Amino acid sequence: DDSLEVIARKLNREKELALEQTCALLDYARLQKIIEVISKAPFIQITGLGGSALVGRDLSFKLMKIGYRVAEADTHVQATVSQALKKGDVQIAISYSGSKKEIVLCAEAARKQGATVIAITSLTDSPLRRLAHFTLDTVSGETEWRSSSMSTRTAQNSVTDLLFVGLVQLNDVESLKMIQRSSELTQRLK
Amino acid sequence: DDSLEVIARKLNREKELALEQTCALLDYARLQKIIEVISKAPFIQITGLGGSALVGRDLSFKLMKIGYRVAEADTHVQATVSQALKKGDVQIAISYSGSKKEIVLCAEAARKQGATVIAITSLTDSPLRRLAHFTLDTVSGETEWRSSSMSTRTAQNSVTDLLFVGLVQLNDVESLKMIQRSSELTQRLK
Amino acid sequence: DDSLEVIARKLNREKELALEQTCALLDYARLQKIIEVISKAPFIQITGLGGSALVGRDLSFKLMKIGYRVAEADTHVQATVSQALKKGDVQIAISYSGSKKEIVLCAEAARKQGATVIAITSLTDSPLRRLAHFTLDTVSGETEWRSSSMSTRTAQNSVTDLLFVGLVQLNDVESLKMIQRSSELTQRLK
Amino acid sequence: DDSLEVIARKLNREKELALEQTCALLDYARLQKIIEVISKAPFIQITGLGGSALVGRDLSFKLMKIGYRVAEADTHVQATVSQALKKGDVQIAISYSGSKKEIVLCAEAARKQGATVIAITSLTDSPLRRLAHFTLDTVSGETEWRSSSMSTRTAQNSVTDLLFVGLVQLNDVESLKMIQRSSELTQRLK
Ligand SMILES: CC(=O)N[C@@H]1[C@@H](O)[C@H](O)[C@@H](COP(=O)(O)O)O[C@H]1O
Ligand SMILES: CC(=O)N[C@@H]1[C@@H](O)[C@H](O)[C@@H](COP(=O)(O)O)O[C@H]1O
Ligand SMILES: CC(=O)N[C@@H]1[C@@H](O)[C@H](O)[C@@H](COP(=O)(O)O)O[C@H]1O
Ligand SMILES: CC(=O)N[C@@H]1[C@@H](O)[C@H](O)[C@@H](COP(=O)(O)O)O[C@H]1O
Repeated sequence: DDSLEVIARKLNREKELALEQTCALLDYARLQKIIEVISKAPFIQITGLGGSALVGRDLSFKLMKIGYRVAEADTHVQATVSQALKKGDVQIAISYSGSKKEIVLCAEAARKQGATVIAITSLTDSPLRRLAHFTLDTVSGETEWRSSSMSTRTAQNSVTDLLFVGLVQLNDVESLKMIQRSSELTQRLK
Repeated sequence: DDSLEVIARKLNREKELALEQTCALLDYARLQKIIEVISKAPFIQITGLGGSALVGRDLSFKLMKIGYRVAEADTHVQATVSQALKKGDVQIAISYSGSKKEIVLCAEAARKQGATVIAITSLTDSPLRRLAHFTLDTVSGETEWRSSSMSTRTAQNSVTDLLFVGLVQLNDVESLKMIQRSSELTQRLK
Repeated sequence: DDSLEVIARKLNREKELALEQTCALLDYARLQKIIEVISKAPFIQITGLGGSALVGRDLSFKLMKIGYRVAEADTHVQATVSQALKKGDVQIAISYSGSKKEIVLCAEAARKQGATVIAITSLTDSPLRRLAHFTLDTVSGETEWRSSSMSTRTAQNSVTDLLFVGLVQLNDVESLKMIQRSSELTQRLK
Repeated sequence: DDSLEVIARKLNREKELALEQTCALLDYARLQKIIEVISKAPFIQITGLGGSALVGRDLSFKLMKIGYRVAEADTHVQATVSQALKKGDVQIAISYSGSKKEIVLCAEAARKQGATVIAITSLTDSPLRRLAHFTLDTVSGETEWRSSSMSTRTAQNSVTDLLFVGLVQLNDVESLKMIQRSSELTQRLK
């Protein structure tokens, strides 16, 4: 039986397991240090391709709203941003495989300029994991072929979402003020 | 206690409940009809803003890969696409509130041209729900303020992901061929 | 003297010469045939990177408004679209160098699927020019280093703009109706 | 006669006149002050919709390459960035009409936060011109209906291109270093 109800139930379980297996790997002490490193960044570049780029943009929209300076989709433009990073800036490199040439190149360029590279990647030995100062692991679990990318994205978002909440915690008043101003402005477009 | 471990556990539960409550509302017979309507569309426009736009782009990348003609982010460009739709085309309008003026306007324009409007929206009585030919419900559950948008996105993706798998089912051989050709091409960029 | 007034005068002359030298190469009989090929395309993909991608998006917004089905920035997504093109579809490949691996790969994939490839590229012997069924030449002229990309873009837009006007000519009534509907809709967002 | 050769000749003249009439309005002393204000900005947001957004992105890619921190297309995201600007940051608001509600709202929000607003807009009395600290004028000239948007874009790019060259002048060594690093990186993707 391959009914839509069976598919929905199986996919929700696949996503639950990706959330569980990804969370199980977290080093929470080290995650807090990563959050503080991001909070001090004068500029943050989030890199990625495909679904990983969308995960990165989803985080970027929230970071922008709460006041971070965040760099877009074009891989060659991304390379130009990476070479312009400076000491204290942060690159968040989102790549499940950790082996996309464009993302590896941007991580190499950012590190060479003295920026801090934080990789969000699968639990595998990749060029990106070898370049990053810190790596946060994303595990999709054993997925069915039709839903591999969706469960991967679920795992990736579980990490970026936690980064966002941790950043809100460090600057709660300003975050609340900026959320309120943002809501007031967009409500004027109704 | 507001430790990162507590936050992660609570957020994963919030997401599990959003998946559960969204799936519980599905009419699976009607979902199959919606999937078949999409499968016959000569052109599909996916509309949305903010996080809903990212959910839509995530679905769009997968639909493009398996051969669908899919329309981008600019709300005024979206309006120009909506007025150019024709009978048989489909608009998938993704808006949790269902009350963003730009999205409502695009749905009105698409319907006027004879296109089919499928809304993906919260369980509320909105202008978008009143304009759509079919509505699929997305329920975030009762969320904490720091994670409301993330659990909403989880619920939205649960619906779009099911649409994707249902579309693969209807054209499995061609979908597999296109996935293979796509993988071969992108591997050449390694 | 490197005053802003001198810079502005020199840049305007550089752009005038790029328009002139690009127009001088046009084969107008062959351009009309290219326009008719585009007008018959059930689906059009416009590929490019960097500034060439922006030139392509500028054309795409206008084509969408007048009713064409047009495919975005992600180079790996572009590859997935190219492999899904069919006989009768058109790829407009915009690349000044004609040697960006991603664009060459997409042109190869489109041609393999039977689609028609129209290259918009510099007057040089490139892999893209060798793959295209038709090539339209864009000449920047001899540019100063600070403005090379701007004069290149001016030349590229001179070709795409002519394609747009030629397409309006072939379907003038429908184009006017769609422009009016588009204007009416966007004015409602004022 | 409405041949493609006649169209091309007329469009090139229309563009030449837009460059001429836009340049004729420049106050070069005030332009130099605007360039210096931009050069000191810790963060620059470029706003716009439609073709104006593409003009802004074209400038943004160049500014990013030479080291500026630059904010994207979503109008509601743009609003969230505008409310997060600070004293010393710059908003470059590109809108020919100067009356798009989204752009006016972002300019109001940026000014309220103490940021400097530079408008690039038509020679008309608009809400945006009334909000901006500095306005640079873009004149399309008297255009034919089929090419109004293209000549407008030509005029807009003439202003942004001059801003870019002026910024290169103020930091020539660093600009050259960053151009070289950028070229070396992207050549590795060949
Ligand atoms: C046809 C294909 O496989 N496209 C893939 C796409 O699915 C994938 O999301 C993207 C990014 O991958 P990553 O997370 O860096 O490992 O890389 C593209 O190449
Ligand atoms: C500052 C704010 O509230 N921005 C919101 C953004 O969070 C939200 O994702 C976007 C779309 O909303 P919808 O799903 O259509 O109800 O609408 C914007 O206005
Ligand atoms: C640092 C650099 O050179 N970036 C370039 C960018 O300027 C250029 O617009 C883009 C596309 O080039 P093309 O028109 O295909 O020859 O390719 C990037 O690599
Ligand atoms: C159907 C239509 O008119 N779309 C327009 C588009 O052509 C235009 O580029 C965009 C921005 O205008 P602006 O430069 O701010 O005056 O505003 C949209 O509404």
